[PDB]
Amino acid sequence: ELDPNALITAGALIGGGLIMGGGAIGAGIGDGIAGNALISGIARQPEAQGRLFTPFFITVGLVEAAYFINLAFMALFVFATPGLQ
Amino acid sequence: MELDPNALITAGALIGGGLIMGGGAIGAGIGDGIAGNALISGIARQPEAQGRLFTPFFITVGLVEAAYFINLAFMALFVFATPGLQ
Amino acid sequence: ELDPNALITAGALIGGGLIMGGGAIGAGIGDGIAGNALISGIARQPEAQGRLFTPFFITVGLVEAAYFINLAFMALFVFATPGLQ
Amino acid sequence: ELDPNALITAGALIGGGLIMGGGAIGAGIGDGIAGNALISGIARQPEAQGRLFTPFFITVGLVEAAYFINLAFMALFVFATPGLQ
Amino acid sequence: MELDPNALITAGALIGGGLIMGGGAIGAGIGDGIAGNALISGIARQPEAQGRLFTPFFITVGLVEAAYFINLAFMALFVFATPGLQ
Amino acid sequence: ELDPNALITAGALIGGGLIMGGGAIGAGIGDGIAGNALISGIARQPEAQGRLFTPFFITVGLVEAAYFINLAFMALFVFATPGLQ
Amino acid sequence: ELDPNALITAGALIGGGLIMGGGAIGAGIGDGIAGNALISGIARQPEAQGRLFTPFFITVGLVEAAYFINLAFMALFVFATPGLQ
Amino acid sequence: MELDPNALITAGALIGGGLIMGGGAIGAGIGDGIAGNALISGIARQPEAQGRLFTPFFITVGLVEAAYFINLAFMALFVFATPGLQ
Amino acid sequence: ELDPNALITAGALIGGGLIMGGGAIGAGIGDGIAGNALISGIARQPEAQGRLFTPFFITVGLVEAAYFINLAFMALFVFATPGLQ
Ligand SMILES: CCCCCCCCO[C@@H]1O[C@H](CO)[C@@H](O)[C@H](O)[C@H]1O
Ligand SMILES: CCCCCCCCO[C@@H]1O[C@H](CO)[C@@H](O)[C@H](O)[C@H]1O
Ligand SMILES: CCCCCCCCO[C@@H]1O[C@H](CO)[C@@H](O)[C@H](O)[C@H]1O
Ligand SMILES: CCCCCCCCO[C@@H]1O[C@H](CO)[C@@H](O)[C@H](O)[C@H]1O
Ligand SMILES: CCCCCCCCO[C@@H]1O[C@H](CO)[C@@H](O)[C@H](O)[C@H]1O
Ligand SMILES: CCCCCCCCO[C@@H]1O[C@H](CO)[C@@H](O)[C@H](O)[C@H]1O
Ligand SMILES: CCCCCCCCO[C@@H]1O[C@H](CO)[C@@H](O)[C@H](O)[C@H]1O
Ligand SMILES: CCCCCCCCO[C@@H]1O[C@H](CO)[C@@H](O)[C@H](O)[C@H]1O
Ligand SMILES: CCCCCCCCO[C@@H]1O[C@H](CO)[C@@H](O)[C@H](O)[C@H]1O
Repeated sequence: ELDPNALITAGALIGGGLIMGGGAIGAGIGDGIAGNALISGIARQPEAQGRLFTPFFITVGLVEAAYFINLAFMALFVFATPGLQ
Repeated sequence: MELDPNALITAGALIGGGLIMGGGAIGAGIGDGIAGNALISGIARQPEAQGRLFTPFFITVGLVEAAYFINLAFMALFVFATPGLQ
Repeated sequence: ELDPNALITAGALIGGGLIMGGGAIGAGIGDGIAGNALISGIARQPEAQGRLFTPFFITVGLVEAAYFINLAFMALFVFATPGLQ
Repeated sequence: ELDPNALITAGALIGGGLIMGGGAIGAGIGDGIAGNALISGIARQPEAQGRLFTPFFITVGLVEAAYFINLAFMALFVFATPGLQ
Repeated sequence: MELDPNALITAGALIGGGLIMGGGAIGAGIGDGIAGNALISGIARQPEAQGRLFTPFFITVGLVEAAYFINLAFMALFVFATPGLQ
Repeated sequence: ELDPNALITAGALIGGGLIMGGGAIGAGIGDGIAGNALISGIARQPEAQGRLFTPFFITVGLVEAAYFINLAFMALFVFATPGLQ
Repeated sequence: ELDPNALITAGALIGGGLIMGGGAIGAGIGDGIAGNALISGIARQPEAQGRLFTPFFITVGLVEAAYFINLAFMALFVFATPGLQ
Repeated sequence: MELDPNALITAGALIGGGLIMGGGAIGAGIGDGIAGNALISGIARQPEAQGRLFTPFFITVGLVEAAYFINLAFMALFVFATPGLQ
Repeated sequence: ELDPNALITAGALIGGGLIMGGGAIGAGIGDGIAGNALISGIARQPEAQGRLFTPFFITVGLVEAAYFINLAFMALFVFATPGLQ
């Protein structure tokens, strides 16, 4: 006993998992790489501490936009599954 | 037990759409973090730069985001207008 | 012999595993990259220790947010599976 | 109830998604890494802007060639599926 | 031909547990190698550091290993106490 | 209704997608990393601009060889599928 | 003709493959990155050759611990499969 | 509906061969790009080197390519002589 | 029509492919990263060639150990499949 939505919903959960698994790879590594520059810049140029946070937050904003746009589509896949029967 | 052809096709479409956007976010998050790493370091080294660094930064981010959003458009095709649906 | 929730739960477990596998890739590598800058920065200048831990912990907080938001959605997938019949 | 093209088209969509997911990982990260050198190079020496955009655009052209050759084969897989019955 | 519901659920649990630990080791191996890269370089540059480098090194490795072992705990949940088993 | 080649062909398209998805990850990131050195070298040593292109094209040639050998095997998988029935 | 353990065992081999495939990605890249620092440190500071091996082996030990703990769980999955019927 | 055992085995072989070569090209493309990055930078810094840099470059590329071609040989085994075919 | 070993062998081949795909990612990238330090080190100081090959070959030995231990378990999976019926 199966029904079509069992297979569609399984596909939706696997697809949603790929969306969020990739989002976290991009966000964790992209934010780490941005922070690496912030930390090194402050070590090299202490007086710049305050001004380095502006390009840092621009960068984190871009990185997090990918994470949260992915999250929104994961939510679509698993709560409003396109093609559900 | 009941399946139909579109149950399998739609499951494949969702998995494929998920691969498209999972890979898009890996490329966008890491590419934008690497571009921003250089912006931050460049401003730390040459604070007077700033102005001349944001043009190359925006060109780089534009290229990275183009991959993200072209992928997003094809994810949308896969899941809202699946090619090969029966 | 199968039933619809057997296939849905299998998809939920694979999807939850993708979510946490990607979370740990982003957290382990992003935290390592942040820490690389902290360690290098302190090596270059021992008196900067305090001032470097602040951007380090901001970076780690961002990286860990990805990890734990993913963990929450893994828990949703496997304990309150969206689409279970 | 299934037919052979249902399984073939499912495989084509998964395969097309792998092609484009890998294309974007290579394009986003390769373009980011190229741009990192462009930005750093201009920071070090503002008068080098023109001369650095030339190798940058050569690099981006190579990276984008991978992306768009992959995109063409994704289109082959999902619109003119090889092996469709 | 005989399957039962738990055959499918347990196969999904094992694949999911494998993803959890495969990703955990990718993050732990590369994160710990990157942390150690800085420890090694820092000692090459400032051999008298040593002492002051091991505290940031251990904090970094502790964070990386926390991801590895939290993942391991959920792999164990997935395969020894599978949620949703019938 | 299925037939054996439906499953074989689905496998071939997924395998071909893995081959090209991995090829583009390797090519986009490898070419970006090669170009990063080209751009930085020209920034550091402008007079070397012309001579840096020789090791650059050797490197890109190696990277692209992996991409195109993969492409050839993807073509084999999906147009001349080994094991087709 | 299938039986439940055929599907469980297939899942166990795929899960074991993911465990060891991820372990080798982490170990090969983590050890390479550790060795990069060892080689560069010796190039920069020849007299330090002997003392750099201590932090190097600490680092490799951590990296290999992930590899071999993964190996042990792969062995569990494929030789003492949890949930086997 | 008709399947036979080799349809499933051959589908697994093709997916497995694809993983082998997808991973081979990831390792070869990025490893060769990283090796070449050092060759290019080394020649930028020490143009008179050149000669002494190509031996370590070729040893490194030889190691990277060995992984690529050993993988290729096993992909060929998987898909042209599948172990376990019935 | 199927039999249990058809599904087990399919899982073994996918699992063996994961093992070798991950082995080559770790070996190619880890060896490239080691070699990057060797090449840079010799560029900086040609007389250090001999002394840099020693840590290079230690690093490569570690990286290759991951590759070949994985290769051995791939061979176990596909030639002496654990759980074959
Ligand atoms: C939706 C796309 C948003 C991209 C980020 C843009 C944020 C604003 O970027 C601005 O650009 C200026 C150049 O005129 C810089 O000098 C400023 O520091 C910066 O705030
Ligand atoms: C969630 C994980 C956080 C771990 C925090 C461990 C405590 C680190 O604490 C740090 O110790 C330094 C001395 O080494 C001080 O100079 C810093 O100000 C302090 O933040
Ligand atoms: C879950 C996200 C955790 C990270 C949020 C951290 C926000 C920190 O905010 C920052 O604090 C700095 C302290 O010096 C200031 O210099 C900056 O101006 C300020 O933006
Ligand atoms: C396909 C994406 C290409 C984007 C190109 C954007 C235009 C960049 O144009 C660049 O502007 C520089 C000044 O900032 C000039 O010095 C360079 O010569 C010029 O190429
Ligand atoms: C799709 C591939 C796009 C990249 C192809 C770029 C080929 C550029 O070719 C290069 O042009 C340089 C310009 O200074 C010259 O210095 C080099 O000698 C020449 O090889
Ligand atoms: C199980 C966790 C093991 C983590 C590695 C710890 C190995 C011992 O680490 C020791 O720490 C000292 C600080 O007191 C350093 O000065 C020594 O060089 C080091 O041997
Ligand atoms: C099939 C394997 C091809 C590997 C690339 C080799 C390309 C030729 O490499 C040559 O090696 C010389 C050393 O004698 C270098 O000095 C030259 O710059 C280079 O052209
Ligand atoms: C398993 C792959 C190992 C390849 C080893 C190739 C031989 C490299 O041999 C190296 O040659 C150098 C000169 O270039 C010598 O200075 C080194 O001492 C020597 O180890
Ligand atoms: C399969 C694993 C291969 C790598 C094992 C290499 C062990 C080398 O051992 C090292 O040899 C060095 C030579 O200078 C010494 O300086 C170190 O003290 C010693 O620990």
